[PDB]
Amino acid sequence: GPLGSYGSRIEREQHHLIESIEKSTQYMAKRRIGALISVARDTGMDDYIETGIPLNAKISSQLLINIFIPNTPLHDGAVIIKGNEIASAASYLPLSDSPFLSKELGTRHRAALGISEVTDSITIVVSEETGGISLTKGGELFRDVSEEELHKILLKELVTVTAKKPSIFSKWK
Ligand SMILES: CC(=O)Nc1nc(C)c(-c2csc(N)n2)s1
Ligand SMILES: [Cl-]
Ligand SMILES: [Cl-]
Ligand SMILES: [Cl-]
Ligand SMILES: [Cl-]
Ligand SMILES: [Cl-]
Ligand SMILES: [Cl-]
Ligand SMILES: [Cl-]
Ligand SMILES: [Cl-]
Ligand SMILES: [Cl-]
Repeated sequence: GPLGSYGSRIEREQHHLIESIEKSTQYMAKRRIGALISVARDTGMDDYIETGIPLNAKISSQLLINIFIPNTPLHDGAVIIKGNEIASAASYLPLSDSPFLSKELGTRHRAALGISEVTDSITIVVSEETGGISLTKGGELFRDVSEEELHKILLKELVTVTAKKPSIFSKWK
């Protein structure tokens, strides 16, 4: 239909971002494909975006999956989502030095914890070892969250708009 011809709607974008993370991480977890997706919020991720390959791409579960396929140019690092775009892939993030992080967790988890210690980003990790999905926020790790738990956290942290009249002009950034 005609809606979408002239712009996009922030709450549609936010729910689509959540759905894209949920579907891609489920797809990857079932197949034991590791992944690392960091969603920028109020704290900028711009410097870490610059360390990766720029994509500036529309968000989809399909593109997120294709990025993380092992042994490919884009898989070795973080995807960073900024606004309504996959900004970069194969980005560096700071590694946490915390001795509280379990030694059985790998670089993706330590990078997710590291970025969470210095930004307000929300970061999602898929373990290649177990398929467990984890999330970091504010220096804390939520390990092996269920699909229901992941859904509730993503809604609370990434949706900032309630049920209201749709408009391409809402909450401009
Ligand atoms: C200082 C430093 O190394 N930072 C890193 N960030 C990320 C996102 C990394 C990563 C994920 S998966 C892989 N092979 N490497 S390493
Ligand atoms: Cl429109
Ligand atoms: Cl839209
Ligand atoms: Cl898909
Ligand atoms: Cl498809
Ligand atoms: Cl580092
Ligand atoms: Cl892993
Ligand atoms: Cl297994
Ligand atoms: Cl589950
Ligand atoms: Cl309008």
